[PDB]
Amino acid sequence: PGCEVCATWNADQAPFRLFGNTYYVGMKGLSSVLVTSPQGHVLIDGGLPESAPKIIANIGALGFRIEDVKLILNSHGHIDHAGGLAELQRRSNALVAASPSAALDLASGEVGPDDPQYHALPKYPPVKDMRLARDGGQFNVGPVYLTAHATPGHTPGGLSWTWQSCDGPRCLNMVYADSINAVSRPGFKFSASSEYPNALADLRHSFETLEKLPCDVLISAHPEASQLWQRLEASATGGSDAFVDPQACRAYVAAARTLLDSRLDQEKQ
Ligand SMILES: [Zn+2]
Ligand SMILES: [Zn+2]
Ligand SMILES: [Zn+2]
Ligand SMILES: [Zn+2]
Repeated sequence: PGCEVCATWNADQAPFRLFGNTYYVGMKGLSSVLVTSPQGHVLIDGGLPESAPKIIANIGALGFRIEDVKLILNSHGHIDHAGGLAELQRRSNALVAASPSAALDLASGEVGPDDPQYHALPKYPPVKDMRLARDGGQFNVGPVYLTAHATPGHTPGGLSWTWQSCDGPRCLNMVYADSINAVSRPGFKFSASSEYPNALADLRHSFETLEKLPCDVLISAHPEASQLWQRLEASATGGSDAFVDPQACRAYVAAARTLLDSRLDQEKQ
């Protein structure tokens, strides 16, 4: 009874350092990112419910502990990013930060009628304790300071995150970009939803937001959308330079715009 899509998304990925105190601890098709400090760590996204043990194992393999995670951040409320959150919270006793809209999904373990994939995803374990992250909201664990950027469209509650990571004197701007791809259950119309009427305005404004972010190192919620595995392969002999590309967020938005244009053409004809 295996789901080939979930199986592919959740496939093992050996964890690795991206830049400075920023590490990848996710899976082949779903990102999770660890940002460390001696005062504890920040963890971004939780994958599917069955991703949580893999993320935890990956944190350990790097030489860190889930017990030292003091803040967990969410991108959006779909099961493939929020499903593992309840377990990660239990194992770390960390608070989870999410947008007001995503937090509604997390609290019930299922999305509402305004989600493009409402009625088309399984329920997942509800997240017990949360903090709301609004646009421009700043969060910290010791010296690592994260800023939330509202980037809805793929869901009404989409959030992207920025912070800086340093490898001594050189600092780079890190970006965890939420999904901004216009995909849905069949029959949903981004151009004509009565439950999510702001979908197009959201996507356009998110495109604007993401494309002008300071952006040295990009990790997308679905890693292949930022070519992470090509970049990782390059890093074997290339080093951290392989992950650095100041044009990455602009290219990410350009690709999403292209997808949206095609999608709107399909909805109209
Ligand atoms: Zn599935
Ligand atoms: Zn999603
Ligand atoms: Zn996803
Ligand atoms: Zn339905």
